[PDB]
Amino acid sequence: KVFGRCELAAAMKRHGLDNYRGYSLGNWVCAAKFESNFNTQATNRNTDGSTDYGILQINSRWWCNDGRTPGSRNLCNIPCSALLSSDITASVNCAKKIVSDGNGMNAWVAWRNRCKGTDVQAWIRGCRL
Ligand code: NA
Repeated sequence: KVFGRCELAAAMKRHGLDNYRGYSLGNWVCAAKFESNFNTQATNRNTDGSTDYGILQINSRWWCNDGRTPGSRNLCNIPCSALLSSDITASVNCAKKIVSDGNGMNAWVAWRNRCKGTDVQAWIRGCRL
C-alpha cells in the first residue's frame, strides 16, 4: 500500500504515534516519507547484509526476524514480513520500541538528516486529524 500524506498521518494518529516519546505527528510522517515514500512494501538491503522493512524501514539487525541476518536480534518479536502489511499496526508497535531505545528518532538516520529541526508541521498541514 502507498499511503497519501494525510491518510498516513490519520493512521499513525489512530495507532497512538502522535506525540509518542514527544515526537509530533509531522516528525513521523516526515520520517516515513524519506524512509519509504509512504510505501508499506518498501525493502532495502544494508551493506552489512541486514534489511530494512516497511513504511519506517525497520532493520532486521535488531528489531525483526527475516532468517537471513546472522547474529541479529528480533526485539519487536515479529517476522520482518509483518512490517510490509497494508495495516501499519506492526510497524507502529515496533517503532514505539525503537524510539524508546534511548536516541529517540535519531535511530532513523533519514529522520536525523532530512526531518530533524525542519518545519515538520508542513507534513500534516491541511490534514483533517
Ligand atoms: Na533479526
